[PDB]
Amino acid sequence: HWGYGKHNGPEHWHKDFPIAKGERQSPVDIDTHTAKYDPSLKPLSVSYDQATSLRILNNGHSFQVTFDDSQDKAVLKGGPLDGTYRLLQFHFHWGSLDGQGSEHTVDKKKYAAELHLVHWNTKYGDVGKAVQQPDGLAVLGIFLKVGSAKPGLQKVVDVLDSIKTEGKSADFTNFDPRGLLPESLDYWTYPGSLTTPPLAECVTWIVLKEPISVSSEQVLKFRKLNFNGEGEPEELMVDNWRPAQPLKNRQIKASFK
Ligand SMILES: NS(=O)(=O)c1ccc(NC(=O)NCCCCO)cc1
Ligand SMILES: NS(=O)(=O)c1ccc(NC(=O)NCCCCO)cc1
Ligand SMILES: [Zn+2]
Repeated sequence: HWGYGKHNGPEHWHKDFPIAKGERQSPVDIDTHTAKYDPSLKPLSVSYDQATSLRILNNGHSFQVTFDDSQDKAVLKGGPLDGTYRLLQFHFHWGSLDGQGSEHTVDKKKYAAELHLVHWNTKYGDVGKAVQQPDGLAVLGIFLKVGSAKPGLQKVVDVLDSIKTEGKSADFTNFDPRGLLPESLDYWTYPGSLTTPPLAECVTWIVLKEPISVSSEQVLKFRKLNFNGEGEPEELMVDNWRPAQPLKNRQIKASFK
């Protein structure tokens, strides 16, 4: 199966997922001088006060925190979006070194990691239907740079020892994802895709301008996870990011000047 190694990495994915070479693939480089300020873009509405986290899971390609998405408990609205999008999960992509790890880039700059808060459009009823629609998902992407610690990330970091290998999960209730946001909600937006197979072209991307800072100790804990399952040769879960894809016939819009 697909992964991030020499023999199963992003350059191989098209053989099983031919949309990898499609017209609206993600991630992309955000060229800040070519993005256009759109004054019609509304501020994002992030409503996470009632979020109910459930589990944290090592899925063999990242780790993810899952939420109860059976009601409008944690929703994203506004911005470029029509309608209400429910938070299903968040996960990260990160590097083996601090100068790489993000999926999106900004003027070709790579960040140490990137957080994806994944939401689905409630008009489609469930996430499986939503992935089949051009406006089915909204992913809020947040860059991580290495510097001061992020207090709201620490509860995640401290449980990673319990989900070291693929398939492991743990209870992860009462986690507040608002602790992962930066101060500003200024964003870029463009139509794109999932950045892992099946690479479905169903995502409105909303990428925040302001990165969050995490400490070296926090990102080191990401890098101690394993791609492999327990009892298999150990391969550290690092560099689980897809590189920037061709922008093709798309314009990136900015909510700010
Ligand atoms: N989805 S993908 O990136 O196009 C892909 C799928 C299967 C493979 N298969 C593979 O490498 N098989 C050899 C390993 C089997 C022994 O455990 C590689 C890449
Ligand atoms: N890295 S990313 O672009 O934020 C991303 C987000 C969701 C997913 N997949 C997802 O939500 N799947 C829901 C199950 C699909 C049902 O067939 C894959 C990649
Ligand atoms: Zn992702």
